Formats: sequence, C-alpha cells, structure tokens
Amino acid sequence: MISLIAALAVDRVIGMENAMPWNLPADLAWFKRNTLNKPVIMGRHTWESIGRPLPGRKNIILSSQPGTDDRVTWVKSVDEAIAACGDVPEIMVIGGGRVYEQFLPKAQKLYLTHIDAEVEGDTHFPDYEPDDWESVFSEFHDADAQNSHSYCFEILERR
Ligand SMILES: NC(=O)c1ccc[n+]([C@@H]2O[C@H](COP(=O)([O-])OP(=O)(O)OC[C@H]3O[C@@H](n4cnc5c(N)ncnc54)[C@H](OP(=O)(O)O)[C@@H]3O)[C@@H](O)[C@H]2O)c1
Ligand SMILES: Nc1nc(=O)c2nc(CNc3ccc(C(=O)N[C@@H](CCC(=O)O)C(=O)O)cc3)cnc2[nH]1
Ligand SMILES: [Mn+2]
Ligand SMILES: [Mn+2]
Repeated sequence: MISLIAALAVDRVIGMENAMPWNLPADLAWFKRNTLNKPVIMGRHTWESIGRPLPGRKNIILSSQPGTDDRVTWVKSVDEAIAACGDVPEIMVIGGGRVYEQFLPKAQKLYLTHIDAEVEGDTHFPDYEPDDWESVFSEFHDADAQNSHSYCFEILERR
C-alpha cells in the first residue's frame, strides 16, 4: 500500500540546496490533491525544505535523531514509518532522494510529474527499473502565466 509522489526535472533532478527552484503552482496543487487525507512520509531534509507541517495529512518524518517538533510524528526506520501510518490503504512517500530509494522497492504506484526544465541539481529521483512500471495515466500541460514550464502528470503502477 505504498506510493511515491515526486516532481522530476531534466535528468531526474528533484532538488538543489534544499529547494526545488521549480515554481509550478499547478504541480503543487496536484501534489495536494493526491496527498490530502493520507499519511505522508518524508525524510528530515525534506521536512526542513518544506519548513512547516502539511495540513490535512499525518506528517511522518524519518530521522535517526530525536524529533524536534511534536506537530508531526518522528520515526527512526522505514518499517516504523510504515507502522506509524496506521492501518490505511494508501501511504504517500514524499521524498527526498534518500527516502525515495528506500521506499521504491516496496511501493506499488508512482505519481511522477515530468517537468520540462533544466536544473543543475544535488538530488535525484531513483534510477528505477522502467520495465517494471505500467503507465495508467499521462496528462500534459503547456506552460502558462502561472507555470513557466510545461509538465506532465503521470501515474505508474507496478506490472
Ligand atoms: N522534486 C520533488 O518532488 C522533491 C520531493 C521531496 C524532496 N525534494 C528535494 O530533495 C532534497 C532532500 O532530499 P535528500 O535526499 O537530501 O534528503 P531526504 O531523503 O529528505 O532526508 C534524508 C534524511 O532522512 C533521514 N532518513 C532517511 N532514511 C532513514 C531511515 N531509514 N531511518 C532513519 N532516518 C532516515 C535521515 O535523517 P537524519 O540525518 O536526521 O538521521 C536522512 O539523512 C531537497 O532538495 C528537496 O527540496 C524534492
Ligand atoms: N508532484 C510533486 N510536486 C511537488 O511539488 C512535490 N513536493 C514534494 C515535497 N515538497 C513539498 C513542497 C511544498 C508543498 C506545498 O506547499 N504544497 C501545498 C499546496 C500547494 C502550496 O500551497 O504550495 C500542500 O498543502 O501540499 C508540498 C510538498 C514531494 N513530492 C512532490 N511531488
Ligand atoms: Mn526546461
Ligand atoms: Mn503514457
């Protein structure tokens, strides 16, 4: 019952200095629509990148150190993170790079936004095995006044 959601620029770049530079409100909105009312699991750097809880979602932060904010749930292993979600039928893993690597093998579904942008990055989505993933949906959007790049929302399910 595990899904990854991520937005990927050119070469699978997902981040640079604890930021997406990416500003795509339509994508952030897609993210909200696919995560609201589900638990989200993230790594500590992603927690710091976002800088505040995501409302309307149980926020679960992976770290090895004691937690530093009781507005969210802290866990110290992948298995503890899954357990902490409660007994639900969709858990959303929201990154970052190191967390996506761990959860990939388990996960059954990938919500990937392909952004037509070149960013010189320090974090990448895993180089996953494409043969193992069926595209069940793909919608492309051209750039507009609110969104400076074109981008494509797709959902993959394991074959
Ligand atoms: N494009 C996107 O969709 C997207 C999504 C998410 C994030 N990002 C970007 O990705 C970057 C952050 O990713 P990152 O790869 O540097 O870091 P990350 O995966 O967010 O965080 C890694 C940290 O999480 C903790 N952690 C990971 N696995 C753990 C485990 N099994 N057990 C216990 N703790 C564990 C550790 O914290 P401790 O060191 O405290 O132990 C580890 O250093 C930023 O640039 C961010 O903006 C992009
Ligand atoms: N498709 C996708 N896009 C992303 O932007 C994204 N971001 C993360 C991790 N980082 C973030 C960063 C910001 C917000 C955010 O503020 N989103 C709001 C709605 C839009 C907004 O108000 O900015 C939210 O409540 O989720 C969410 C996740 C993980 N997977 C992703 N996946
Ligand atoms: Mn571009
Ligand atoms: Mn397709």
